[PDB]
Amino acid sequence: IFDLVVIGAGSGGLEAAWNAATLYKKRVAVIDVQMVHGPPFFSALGGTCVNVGCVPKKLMVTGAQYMEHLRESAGFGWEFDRTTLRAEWKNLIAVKDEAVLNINKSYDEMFRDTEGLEFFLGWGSLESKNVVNVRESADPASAVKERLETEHILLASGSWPHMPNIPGIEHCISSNEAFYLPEPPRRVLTVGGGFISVEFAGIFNAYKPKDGQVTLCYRGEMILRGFDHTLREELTKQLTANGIQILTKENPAKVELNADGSKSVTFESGKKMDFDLVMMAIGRSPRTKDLQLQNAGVMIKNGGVQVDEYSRTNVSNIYAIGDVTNRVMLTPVAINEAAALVDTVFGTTPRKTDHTRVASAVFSIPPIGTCGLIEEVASKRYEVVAVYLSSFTPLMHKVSGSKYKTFVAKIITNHSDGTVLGVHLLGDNAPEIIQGIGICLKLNAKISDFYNTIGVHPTSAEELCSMRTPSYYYVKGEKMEKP
Amino acid sequence: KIFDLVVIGAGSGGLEAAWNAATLYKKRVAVIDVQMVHGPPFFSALGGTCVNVGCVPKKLMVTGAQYMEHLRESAGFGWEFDRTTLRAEWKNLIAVKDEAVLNINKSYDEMFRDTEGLEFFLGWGSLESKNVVNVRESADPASAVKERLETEHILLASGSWPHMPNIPGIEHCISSNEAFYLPEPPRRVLTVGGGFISVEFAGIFNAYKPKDGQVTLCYRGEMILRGFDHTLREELTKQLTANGIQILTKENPAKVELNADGSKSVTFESGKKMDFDLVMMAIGRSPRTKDLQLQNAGVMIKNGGVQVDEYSRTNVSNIYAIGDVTNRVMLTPVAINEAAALVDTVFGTTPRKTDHTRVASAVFSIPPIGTCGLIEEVASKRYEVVAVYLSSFTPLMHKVSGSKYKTFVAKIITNHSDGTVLGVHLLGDNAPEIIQGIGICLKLNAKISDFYNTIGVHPTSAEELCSMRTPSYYYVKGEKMEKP
Ligand SMILES: Cc1cc2nc3c(=O)[nH]c(=O)nc-3n(C[C@H](O)[C@H](O)[C@H](O)COP(=O)(O)OP(=O)(O)OC[C@H]3O[C@@H](n4cnc5c(N)ncnc54)[C@H](O)[C@@H]3O)c2cc1C
Ligand SMILES: Cc1cc2nc3c(=O)[nH]c(=O)nc-3n(C[C@H](O)[C@H](O)[C@H](O)COP(=O)(O)OP(=O)(O)OC[C@H]3O[C@@H](n4cnc5c(N)ncnc54)[C@H](O)[C@@H]3O)c2cc1C
Ligand SMILES: *CCN(CCCl)CCC[C@H](C)/N=c1/c2ccc(Cl)cc2[nH]c2ccc(OC)cc12
Ligand SMILES: *CCN(CCCl)CCC[C@H](C)/N=c1/c2ccc(Cl)cc2[nH]c2ccc(OC)cc12
Ligand SMILES: *CCN(CC*)CCC[C@H](C)/N=c1\c2ccc(Cl)cc2[nH]c2ccc(OC)cc12
Ligand SMILES: *CCN(CC*)CCC[C@H](C)/N=c1\c2ccc(Cl)cc2[nH]c2ccc(OC)cc12
Repeated sequence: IFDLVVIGAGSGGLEAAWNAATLYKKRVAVIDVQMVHGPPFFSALGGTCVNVGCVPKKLMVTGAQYMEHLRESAGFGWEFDRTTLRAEWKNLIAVKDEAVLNINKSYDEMFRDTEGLEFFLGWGSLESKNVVNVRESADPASAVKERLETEHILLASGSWPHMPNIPGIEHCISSNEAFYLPEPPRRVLTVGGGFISVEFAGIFNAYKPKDGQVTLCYRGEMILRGFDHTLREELTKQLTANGIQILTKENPAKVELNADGSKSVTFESGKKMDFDLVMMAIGRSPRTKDLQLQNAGVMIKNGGVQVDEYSRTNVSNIYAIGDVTNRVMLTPVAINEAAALVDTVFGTTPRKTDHTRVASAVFSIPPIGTCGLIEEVASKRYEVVAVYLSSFTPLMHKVSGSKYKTFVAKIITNHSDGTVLGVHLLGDNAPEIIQGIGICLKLNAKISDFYNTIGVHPTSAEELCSMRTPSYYYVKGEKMEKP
Repeated sequence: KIFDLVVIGAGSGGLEAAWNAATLYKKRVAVIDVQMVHGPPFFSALGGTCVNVGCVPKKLMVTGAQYMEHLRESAGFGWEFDRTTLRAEWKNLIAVKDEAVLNINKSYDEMFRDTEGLEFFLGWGSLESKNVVNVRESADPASAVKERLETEHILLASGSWPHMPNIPGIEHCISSNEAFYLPEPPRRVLTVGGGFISVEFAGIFNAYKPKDGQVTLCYRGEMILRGFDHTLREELTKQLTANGIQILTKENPAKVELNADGSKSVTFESGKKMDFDLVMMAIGRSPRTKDLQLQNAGVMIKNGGVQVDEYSRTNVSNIYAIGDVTNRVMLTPVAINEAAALVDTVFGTTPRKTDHTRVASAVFSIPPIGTCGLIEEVASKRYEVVAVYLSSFTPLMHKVSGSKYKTFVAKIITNHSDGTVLGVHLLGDNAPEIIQGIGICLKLNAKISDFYNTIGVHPTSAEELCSMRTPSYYYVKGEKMEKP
């Protein structure tokens, strides 16, 4: 009774549905647990990107950024009664919710006006390799409310925050709750070295009350593992200078709820500290358990649904795309996988996604933009690697008072042929700059293609077109220099 | 010939050429300029237009003008303060602008000291013969020689200057030069010109204008920004308008009179009459050739500028010309490039020229514009089949910031026959930054599919560029077609 059934109406899911019903005229059934955003399930029609990810965080970071402009405006002749300055977390949340709602709504209207596309509210799971059930709850015992029969099934259940098993985790929240806080914490602790943690620390630091304080902790050596070491270093000094406290090598042992309502946190090191909020952002895991995978023999690899380059599971006719497959957890990748999938299944040509050289950003303050390999991986796959590095304080920061705001541009190449392996930036507008550069690496651009390009002046980006001599090299993993 | 090279002008092209000749080629270089530090009376100095009355100062100033937007839009995200206490101190802006510029002028001087084979000469430069350059105390060829320089090669890099039209009253008007030194922001100002200088300054004035100030922009043609994509010209016009700037198209000043209160009365050919406290003319720049005494060497002048060939050579051996003076592409980076190419061509093993095609550039208007390649109108005349891909949207933040008129426009033009990208034009915040990597793309002969097969960075405005798959319309032998 259905060609395709997607479990999850997220970015991948919707993309796969839409495409199937429009370019292939297939009867598509789509399942999600909520129509509009917010608790109790947080996610809804639209997925993480829409309800508790990309969209709302960008609105908030944009909000958090105003603290910089309002401070920096002074250096260019802008005055006002700074003592009357206050941030209304409630407004932020209020507008955030309207915006999200309008999108949940817009999505609903979509199913209406689209033929062959039907939406089904409830939890979905596999009965058999061709039977998908919509129940009223995550409990496989709860009441079936629909029994869908189909030839093809696509899994797109996304991921979910991972809460560690430490005593008192019940006193902490994940990123989900954070988008609904009724008031901004005075003292907040964000746990995690990753983007989510970093981004939120930026947000909380801006809308924090009078003697508020944001503390970020990580179990490792320095934040943002997996990113260029120069950015991790620079980002830490900048976040620090903005008044954010970063604890490295610290890992929460237990959280206890004091009488005033505060939370006492005890770190394995023995340190004790109080906080009004404890946000855990240590990881996201594919949401597989509730799918009853066993009822069809679909394999699971590292918590996620195993697939092959074509997004196919081990059971013909059962495909998986997105966060659920644990490859690259970025919205655009999901959307891209879905389209490739759909073509490969109901079209004339099989097509897969290129998970390499994907540009991405971190919306911290200041932000980061990146594409390709970090040196440390590069020197392991190539014998001769050249590193081009640039660091400078943009003019505007010279005059805005934010002298600590250094812009960092780093280019990494395979010295044998000039090919560009990775470009990493730190500084205002980075996310925006990295995009075309993403196209550059798909075109196998080489360093000379950059420096032979005429710069746009004056801009930060033009730095990328003026790096001609490497600062250092890696010869079979060893660091060398030119005498 | 006590000098290998003599550069007249210490701007972007000249400095780059000087530096490269003395450092990579160990040549004795002489460089001349009329002032060491910015400001009146000559405005330009060591550093050139980019440093003293161009790129640098205009970016600082536009940067300042943007705060008006952020200050207004902050309200949308929960930022409150006593808006009635809000004021702009033009004098502060000018104060920090001067310190920044001064520091660079100083950094430049120091460079001449620490660099061997590089010598700086203060004064007006001119040719005596094809191998003799004179430094005089004034622009007048009669003034006192203060130095006689013999050399084997001469580089002309005098740049351009504002062009004041010969209309009655021009003496009551000013140019972009004086604008950087205004002691007070005009209450009613009129900027004359449709170009970038006029548009960029309109936004500056509009942000630091007093209480019931008013900025008026007039252009004699149909719509601002001639030479740029029609969609951007239209959009930009609505957006400037919605911010309180008044734009008069099809108006052409006839005369300016100085009233007794000190205001300036402006009479347009059309007969209209309006009063202003400031009249800024920004109708163009001309290569500075007259004071060089080109005749003493036979160097040819084409359209107001020094004639040169692809290798930047004049008609007289050993006399080269790079930069604004040659009237090709008046951008800082183009000048810098021509100089390096020139220097390699003359004192190096290999001849090299600059590619004046596909050069990215921007207009620091509010919002700004970023562009690269051909505009449809020119495309449809060189190619039989042209596809125009067009996107328009109000970014998320502008939905919530209260600036709903700030639409983002992305436009991609291609040669439909093979998919090659001919031009990319953007309008919206951060466009200038977005266009750069895009400039690299067209140097690599990218094609529309290379864009859309790229995974986007989300969420950002730039990502739109990677998601335009179907053309909105085409140009078939200049006619506009569409798919039924
Ligand atoms: C705080 C945060 C910020 C982020 N910011 C960015 C960013 O700036 N840029 C970026 O590229 N990425 C960002 N991401 C990641 C990006 O959102 C994800 O990579 C992407 O949404 C994954 O999409 P998906 O379709 O695979 O999953 P989803 O959008 O996660 O969709 C999964 C859907 O499945 C539903 N579902 C679950 N199981 C069932 C079931 N059994 N029955 C019915 N429905 C079910 C869920 O309710 C959900 O709606 C962010 C993520 C987070 C958490
Ligand atoms: C208001 C404004 C804004 C601009 N903004 C930008 C921008 O944002 N981006 C961009 O790319 N471009 C911009 N430009 C243009 C850019 O500044 C020029 O294209 C570039 O400076 C030209 O460099 P040049 O070396 O050829 O000229 P210059 O820097 O103009 O050098 C000419 C020098 O020669 C000296 N000179 C003149 N004749 C003599 C003589 N006879 N003897 C001795 N010395 C002499 C002068 O004093 C001057 O310092 C802008 C221009 C203006 C006017
Ligand atoms: C997470 C934010 N979105 C990205 C740009 Cl819309 C959602 C992506 C999912 C998928 C691409 N959805 C859409 C939608 C969904 C719903 C409506 Cl009402 C309109 C949409 N328009 C889209 C336009 C272009 C897309 O390609 C990236 C995707 C769209
Ligand atoms: C107009 C703004 N500048 C561009 C980047 Cl510095 C001036 C460009 C002119 C020429 C390229 N000059 C320089 C200088 C000049 C003086 C000093 Cl003290 C340092 C410079 N450093 C440069 C570094 C890199 C350049 O390549 C674009 C140019 C430089
Ligand atoms: C009433 C009709 N609309 C709702 C208001 C339906 C929404 C249609 C838009 C066009 N949706 C999508 C897309 C449009 C255009 C392109 Cl090129 C791609 C595209 N992809 C998706 C993918 C998923 C999806 O689900 C919401 C919608 C669209
Ligand atoms: C005391 C030594 N310095 C002054 C403080 C001299 C300035 C040297 C810098 C490096 N100047 C220039 C350049 C540096 C590096 C590169 Cl790769 C290029 C380069 N080009 C130019 C061109 C012109 C110029 O004149 C000011 C300087 C530099």
